[PDB]
Formats: sequence, C-alpha cells, structure tokens
Amino acid sequence: SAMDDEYTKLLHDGIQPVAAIDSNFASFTYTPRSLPEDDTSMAILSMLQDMNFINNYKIDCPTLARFCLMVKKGYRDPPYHNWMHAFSVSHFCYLLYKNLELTNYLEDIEIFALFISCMCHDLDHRGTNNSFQVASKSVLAALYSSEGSVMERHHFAQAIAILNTHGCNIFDHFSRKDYQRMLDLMRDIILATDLAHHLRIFKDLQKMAEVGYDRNNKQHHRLLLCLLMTSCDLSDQTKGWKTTRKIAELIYKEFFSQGDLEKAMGNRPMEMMDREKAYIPELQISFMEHIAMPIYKLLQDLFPKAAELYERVASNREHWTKVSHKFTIRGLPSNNSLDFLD
Ligand SMILES: Cc1nc2ccc(C(=O)NCC(C)C)cc2n2c(-c3cc(OC(C)(C)C)ccc3Cl)nnc12
Ligand SMILES: [Mg+2]
Ligand SMILES: [Zn+2]
Repeated sequence: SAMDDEYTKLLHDGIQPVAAIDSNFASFTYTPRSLPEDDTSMAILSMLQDMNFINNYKIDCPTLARFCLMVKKGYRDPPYHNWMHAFSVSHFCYLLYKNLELTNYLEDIEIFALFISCMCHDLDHRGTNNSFQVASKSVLAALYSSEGSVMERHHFAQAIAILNTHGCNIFDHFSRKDYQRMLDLMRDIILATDLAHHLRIFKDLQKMAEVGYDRNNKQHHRLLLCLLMTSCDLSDQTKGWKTTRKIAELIYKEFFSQGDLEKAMGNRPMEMMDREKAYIPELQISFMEHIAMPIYKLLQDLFPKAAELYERVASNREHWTKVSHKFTIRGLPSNNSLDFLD
C-alpha cells in the first residue's frame, strides 16, 4: 500500500521547517501550485505546526498524518476541483494567518477550523456543480437537494466521514463543547463556499465593513470566517497572470465537460458551460468584476494590509482585457487553412 509507505515517512521522518519548503513560502507572491504534489502533504503538516495548532491543541501526530493523507486521497482528479486546489486554498489561509494577524479578529479555534475547512471544502468533487446534481438526479441530490448547497453538504459530510474513520479523528481528545464547536464551524465555513450563500450574505458583509469589525460581535466572527473562506477559494486570482490564465484553462475544461454531459442528457448548458457558446475573456472578466474583486475589496476594507491582493486581482482583470483581442483570428490560422470554416 502506497499510502502506508507515504504515512510511514510522513510520521517518522518529521515535520520539515516551512522556510525549507520555499524562502518565500509565507509571501503573498508565492504560488503554492509551484510545489510538487508529492510534497504537499508534508507542507500541510509544516503549516499546521508553524501556526502552532499541533502544539496548542495537542494534536496526535500519527492521527494528523493519517488525516492529512486521507483528505488528500479524498479528492478526485477533475481539471480544477482536485487536491492541488484544496492545497493552494489551504496555503492561502496560511498566508492570511502569517500576513494579516487574524488573532486580533478571530478565536484560536475559529482560525483552526478555517484552515481545516480549507483542506476539506471540496472533498470528493466530481467536476460538476449543484444544478447538475439535481438535473442528473444524482445520489447527492437525493440526499441534500431539499436543503440546497448539494455539493457543499457532501464536502462537509466527507470531512466528517474522514474524522469518523478509525485513527483519523484529530479532534477526538477535544472537550465535548470544543468538539461540537469545531464541527459546527466546519459546517458553516464549508457551506459558505456555495455562491448562493455568498450572494445571500453579501449585504451583511458590506454593513460589517461599513460599521467596522467588532471582535465582541459573534455574528461578525461568522461573517468574517465566510469572507476569509471565499477569499481562500478564489486565491488563484491573487497571483500573477500565468496563474490566472492557467486556472481559466482548468476551470473551463471542467465546465465544458459538464456542458457536454448536459447536452448528452438533452438539456441546454449554461452559456459558460457550453464550449460552442462560451467566450472565455468576457466570462473571466465578469467573474472577476462580480465575484472575485468585491470579495477582495471587502477584505481590503477590513484588513488594510490586504490592499495588494485586491490590486493584484484588478490588475489581472485588466490583463484579461488586454489579451481579449487574441481570441479573434486575424489573418489565417497558423496552419494557413480555412478548413475549419466547413
Ligand atoms: C476562475 C473561476 N471562474 C469562475 C467563473 C464562474 C463562476 C460562477 O460560478 N459564476 C456564477 C454563474 C452563476 C455565472 C465561478 C468561477 N470560479 C470560482 C468559484 C467561485 C465560487 O464562488 C464563491 C462562493 C465566492 C467561492 C464558488 C465556486 C467556484 Cl468554482 N472559482 N474560480 C472561478
Ligand atoms: Mg466548492
Ligand atoms: Zn474550492
């Protein structure tokens, strides 16, 4: 068994220093997708240690090692919603911890829950959205469609299934109340990754940012966790052009595969899922304007040091505007043929 061998080294070789992973590993300029996938499990452990969670919560190391590999093994390999997504999302949570002084805003247990939620938040994704679940009458829809957020409820249930696997419950020494609290947090945070959820709380996120964050306000803590989670989920937009270009390729590959399956079921895909209709520059620009930029604008409003993140997202958006003309074929194709017209 490969996982047993991986586990054996992960446990007995010891948790490597974060600075050994990369000199700039804790910088907003670092691209965690640059890390070899074979090194990501060790890096998860390194981050957990560097944030003092292992020490503070007296996490059993054999259990944590098993847990981390189980979570990694719990992602499938669609083009975007795979383990490297969860890892880069978790890495961004670490960056926020290192760069934004979250301990002034959130409880220890809340920040811990956020990071664990980042690792788990897309568990067992099949490369299709919630609507496809319902449309295809999937098992996941049979379970959760009456509640909404079908995939996100599944992601959360998968995280719990991993905890309930023998030798994997990294929380099982917690007090009853802390155990209860952690799982409730993971619920709310993972459910916050449903865009329907974000749209529903957006006015509140705005009011919070307007009046000013009140660390004594429990609803403010919950809203902030949702915002932070969604900013981790979108963190590929905060790197350079190459990263936003690459992730566009990945997510549209994934989208168009869904659309192809929808067409085969005789249904009309959303335009952005339809490879015959989707115009990537416009769709990406729209996603940045309506989803990504307002989330980072909110983050900047709440955290002055998050300003560079918003500015990088806005810049990447402008770069999409600049390259859009390249999606129009001028002259002939690079094979000198108009055969594609037939
Ligand atoms: C690169 C990139 N393009 C996207 C393009 C379109 C959309 C989309 O759903 N548009 C809405 C429909 C109605 C037109 C999302 C996109 N997206 C996300 C994303 C954002 C999410 O929203 C929150 C809850 C804030 C995380 C949730 C899940 C995902 Cl996968 N992540 N990266 C992307
Ligand atoms: Mg998701
Ligand atoms: Zn995600």
